[PDB]
Amino acid sequence: TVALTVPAAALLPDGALGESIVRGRRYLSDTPAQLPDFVGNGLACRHCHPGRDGEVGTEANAAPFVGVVGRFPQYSARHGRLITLEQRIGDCFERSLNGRALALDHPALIDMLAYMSWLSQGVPVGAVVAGHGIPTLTLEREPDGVHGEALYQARCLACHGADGSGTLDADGRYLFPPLWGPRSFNTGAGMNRQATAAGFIKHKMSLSDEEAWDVAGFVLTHPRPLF
Ligand code: HEC
Ligand code: HEC
Ligand SMILES: O=S([O-])[O-]
Repeated sequence: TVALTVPAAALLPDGALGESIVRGRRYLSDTPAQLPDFVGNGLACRHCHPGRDGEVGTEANAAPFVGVVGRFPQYSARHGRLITLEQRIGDCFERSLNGRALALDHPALIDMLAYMSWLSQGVPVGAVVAGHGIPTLTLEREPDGVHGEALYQARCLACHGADGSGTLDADGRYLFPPLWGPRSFNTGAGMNRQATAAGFIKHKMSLSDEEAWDVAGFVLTHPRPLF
């Protein structure tokens, strides 16, 4: 593997590419507001792909975009064939954002690609970046949603809400995003999978493996949009 490095925003190039990258960052950070025709819920890409200092997709073990462009095209079992990064992003819009895929030459899609390529600068094509993806967490027992509920009330509720509906900021963006219900990810999303949610929760928080497993279980007992 190669190390995860975040390029310096002050070294962004003048011109069309620099401008595109800046637009791309905003599409990823503010998706429902910027692309209402394509987003069906309250989630922005950054809600599962966080980054510090205004960037998106720069956190190890929270599916960073650093180095993602050199890993496509790649096989998808879902599609039964090779897919491009453009297509992967489309699946995210359809599942995680409960919406509609952007046309494969849509300027907003190309701006997102430009941003991801910027984050990937210096990464050799084919190389795997340390911290890529969301590492699954699987336990050898059923998740205990009763324990999970207690854990949720103690550790999660103050941000994500008694009803999982999250907390809106002053401008109507989710400060704390919804975990279930009609504004959350739909059943087709990767986050709807127990081991992926447990893994995400484990790495993005102070929780033991058993606690992340049980609280993920509790979260995923709830309704959400059907895909
Ligand atoms: C949580 C509900 C998510 C939201 C909202 C978005 N994404 Fe996502 N993404 C998510 C998971 C759990 C994964 C799998 C991680 C893994 O281990 O493979 C992904 C993956 C991607 C990828 C592929 C990453 C890789 O191959 O390394 C891309 C390019 C991606 N996601 C893009 C993306 C965009 C652009 C989003 C806003 C439209 C977006 N995702 C939202 C979980 C979630
Ligand atoms: C405020 C201090 C929070 C507490 C406590 C918890 N979460 Fe959270 N979560 C929070 C934010 C701001 C975000 C967006 C990503 C980011 O880090 O910037 C999240 C994201 C999630 C997600 C993915 C997004 C979604 O489904 O909407 C999940 C699945 C999630 N959080 C679960 C979760 C659980 C189970 C918690 C208790 C262990 C928990 N979070 C605490 C803010 C906060
Ligand atoms: O592509 S994910 O949202 O399943």
